Amino acid sequence: KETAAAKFERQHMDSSTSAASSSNYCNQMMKSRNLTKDRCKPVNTFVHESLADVQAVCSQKNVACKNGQTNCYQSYSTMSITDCRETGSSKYPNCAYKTTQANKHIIVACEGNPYVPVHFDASV
Ligand SMILES: O=c1ccn([C@@H]2O[C@H](COP(=O)(O)OP(=O)(O)OP(=O)(O)OP(=O)(O)OP(=O)(O)O)[C@@H](O)[C@H]2O)c(=O)[nH]1
Ligand SMILES: O=c1ccn([C@@H]2O[C@H](COP(=O)(O)OP(=O)(O)OP(=O)(O)OP(=O)(O)OP(=O)(O)O)[C@@H](O)[C@H]2O)c(=O)[nH]1
Repeated sequence: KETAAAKFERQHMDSSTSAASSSNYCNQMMKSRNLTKDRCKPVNTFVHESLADVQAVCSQKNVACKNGQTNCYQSYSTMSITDCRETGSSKYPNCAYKTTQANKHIIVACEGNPYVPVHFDASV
């Protein structure tokens, strides 16, 4: 299986790099994190901060989730992130992405005891 918290780490955590510097980043990362296995996941964000810093967002600014649930949290500080967006050239299983780097506040949904990120909602 996979816990929701572990799935969030696989899909959205990349503390190893400070920022997307390779235009290849998303093509490589979407594949290696298994987000192109059964389909090209259309949009996905990787966060370039420590796991502790991202987990800490679960105690920061409570905001509504896009789906209407109330368990979303916005980071007080901007964080370094990389948005990966599927191109038009992209046809599964050769999924192609544009790599966009930005510094933005992240919004995650949190659940559980301990209370940890389980879903990436948005960046603002
Ligand atoms: O920044 C993001 C957003 C999403 N995700 C991931 O993608 C999965 C679906 O998330 P969505 O259900 O939200 O698919 P979207 O395309 O984001 O939303 P729509 O376009 O339908 O409506 P909008 O035009 O309002 O969206 P926008 O213009 O960006 O505000 C989600 O589970 C995350 O893993 C992410 O990692 N980083
Ligand atoms: O606003 C929200 C949204 C969700 N949740 C909860 O957060 C948990 C994981 O949410 P998801 O289970 O839906 O996982 P997501 O990160 O959301 O994005 P996707 O599943 O689309 O990516 P894939 O389906 O492609 O996964 P894969 O192909 O295996 O790599 C779940 O318990 C929700 O109830 C939440 O509390 N507030």
